Formats: sequence, C-alpha cells, structure tokens
Amino acid sequence: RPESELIRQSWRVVSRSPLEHGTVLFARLFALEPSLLPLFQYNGRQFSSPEDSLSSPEFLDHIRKVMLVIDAAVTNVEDLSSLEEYLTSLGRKHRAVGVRLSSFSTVGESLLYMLEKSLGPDFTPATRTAWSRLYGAVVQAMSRGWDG
Ligand code: HEM
Repeated sequence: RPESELIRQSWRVVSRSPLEHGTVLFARLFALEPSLLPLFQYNGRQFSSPEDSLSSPEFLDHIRKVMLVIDAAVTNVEDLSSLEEYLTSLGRKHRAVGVRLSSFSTVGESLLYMLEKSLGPDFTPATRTAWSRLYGAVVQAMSRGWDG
C-alpha cells in the first residue's frame, strides 16, 4: 500500500523522541477527557490535576508502553493480525482498570493531534486517513477485550 508508507514515514519523526511526543498525547487527552485522570492509580493515590501525572515515574513509564505498542503496530502495519491476540488481552487489561471502550476514540483523537502538531505541513489528509485506519484496527482488536 501507499498508506502503509505514509505511516512508516510519519512515525519515524515521532519515534525519535517517544516520551516527548507521548507527553503531548496524554496532555491533550486530559484536556479533552479529564475523567480519565483518576484511572491512573499508582500507590493507591489519584492525581489531582493533569500536571501531577507528568511527575509520576509510573505514568511516564505508561507513556513509553503506549508508544511501544504503537511502534509494534507500525512495524506490523502490513499485517496486524499478528498482534491481535496481544491487543485483545491489552484490551481486557484496560477494561479491568476501568477504561471505557469509548475513551479509546478520545485517545485516537489525541494521537492525531500529536501527529498533526509534530509533522505540521507533512500531516496531509491522507496521512491522517492512514493513521485513522491503523488506529482504528488497533482499537478493533482491543475491543475484543470487552468481549464483543
Ligand atoms: C485510554 C486511556 C488509558 C488509560 C487510562 C490507561 C491506563 C493504564 C493503566 C492504569 C495500566 C496499568 C498500570 C501500568 O502498567 O502503568 C495500563 C497498562 C498498560 N497500558 Fe494503558 N491506559 C490507556 C491507554 C493505553 C493505550 C492506548 C495503550 C497502547 C496503545 C496502552 C498500553 C498499555 C500497556 C502496554 C500497559 C501494560 C499492560 C500489561 O501488560 O500489564 N494503554 N494502562
């Protein structure tokens, strides 16, 4: 595909500083859906404000985990059926922690935001479409973890 190449190329820019980019993703996410903040409970405590999350080593480790899963999806963009079982279990895990499946579309929008701000004029409508499709396929796999 041409789509798969637009993904690979766009990601190369982002994957050189994944925490920096990931931080954009989550900052945006909390700006859109502040009700997600209490779901990151480390040591039984909740963050009061979004900026509190950015000082947590464990939250930052979750950003790195996120970025690594997306990297896995990109690496496998030609065939994502190889990550399907893993993504399904990742979905189950997030169900357990309290994440609503609908929140994953906000995460999608946050990812697109982060790509748009990183790439600027290189973020073409076809790049966006490609990434929407990829992210969509990831969430489809993960959604099996809400058994459906
Ligand atoms: C939508 C909001 C999200 C919330 C609120 C959230 C929250 C959490 C929490 C609480 C954990 C367990 C603690 C931890 O490992 O840090 C976790 C684990 C994880 N999250 Fe997320 N997460 C979200 C989205 C994502 C997304 C989009 C991805 C990947 C694309 C991701 C990948 C992971 C991974 C890889 C783990 C480790 C799971 C394991 O193997 O045990 N998360 N997440």
